[PDB]
Amino acid sequence: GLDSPTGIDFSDITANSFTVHWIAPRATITGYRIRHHPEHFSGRPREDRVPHSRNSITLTNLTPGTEYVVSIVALNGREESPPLIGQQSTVSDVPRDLEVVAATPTSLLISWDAPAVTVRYYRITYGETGGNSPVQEFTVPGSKSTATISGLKPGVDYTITVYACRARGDNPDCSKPISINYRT
Ligand SMILES: [Ca+2]
Repeated sequence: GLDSPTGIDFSDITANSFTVHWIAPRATITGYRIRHHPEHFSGRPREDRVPHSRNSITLTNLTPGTEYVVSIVALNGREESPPLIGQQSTVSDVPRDLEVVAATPTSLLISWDAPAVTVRYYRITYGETGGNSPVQEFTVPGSKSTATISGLKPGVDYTITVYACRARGDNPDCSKPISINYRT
């Protein structure tokens, strides 16, 4: 059988990419086949054919906060090696630890922790839990991870959600949201 590559390693990890490295087998090879998929995904992995002279690839268009399974197979014409497998997560872009830090009868001060990415702005939404009531939205600058919500009703359950939004492409790229409930 054809010996596998060895020494899988990862570098330059971001929310949407990372670089994968490996060491060629002590064998004749004609190329590599690299596959990657989010863990537990039941469908087809993404695939790249890499030249035999190469020992790394940067994988892009990845989803934040996700562990990927990466498989590298050496090829020698018809033959394939068993795969060299590694698991690496991308950085999460989702805020953490959303909480109400203070309350008055009609206002809530909320606070959270920034994700480890460059946030352009946060979007805050809030509405009465279970109300036919309008959901309301506003933003805060990405440099600040607190907000004050005003104009609320006392004695009412509210759902409050925060998104971290980055501004890189055709649309802002906003994280999955984090939510809490709080009764004024
Ligand atoms: Ca896992």
